[PDB]
Amino acid sequence: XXGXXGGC
Repeated sequence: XXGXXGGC
């Protein structure tokens, strides 16, 4: 997941 493919 990771915030929608890049986020945090």
